Amino acid sequence: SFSGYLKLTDNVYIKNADIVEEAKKVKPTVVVNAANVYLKHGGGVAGALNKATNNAMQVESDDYIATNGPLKVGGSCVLSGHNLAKHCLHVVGPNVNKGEDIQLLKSAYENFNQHEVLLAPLLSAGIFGADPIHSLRVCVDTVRTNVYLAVFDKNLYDKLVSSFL
Ligand SMILES: Cc1c(NS(C)(=O)=O)c(=O)n(-c2ccccc2)n1C
Repeated sequence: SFSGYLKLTDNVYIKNADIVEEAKKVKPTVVVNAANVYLKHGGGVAGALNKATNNAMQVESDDYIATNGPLKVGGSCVLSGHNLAKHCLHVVGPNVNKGEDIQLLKSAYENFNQHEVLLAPLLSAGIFGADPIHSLRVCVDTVRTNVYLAVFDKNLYDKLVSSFL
């Protein structure tokens, strides 16, 4: 199972870890991807998860978009986890660098409540431009299921833990 996580609340845990390396090690039922509406996994967590699947995640995602059209900002879809997890929950948090409504971050985290346990990144953090401290706050106040957060940056991990209310 998950190891080396710091407990933040009854259901939220956090670790300074590369989510691809965590997924390969644990092979969770659900790994969350920090997706965009087009499921174009170019950079950040999405690019790293896709590269770990040898681009199979992108091929599957392009078929999904060809059939269904784009996701909504705040929305999600369940696809295969390939070699990383049983499933990948592609969740679209607002990209504040694209002027998307940060209030949609709570809607994005609500998708996690449809799964008993997830390995996840902080939504809208990193290249999505939101304040990661705010993202962790929204996570703990929204998600009721068991979420294991993998925060790649050590310095951000320390700041998140030391400032956690
Ligand atoms: C690598 C990285 C982030 N991704 S993460 C959540 O995997 O550590 C993240 O959110 N960043 C950041 C740090 C300070 C303030 C705002 C954002 N950094 C630099």
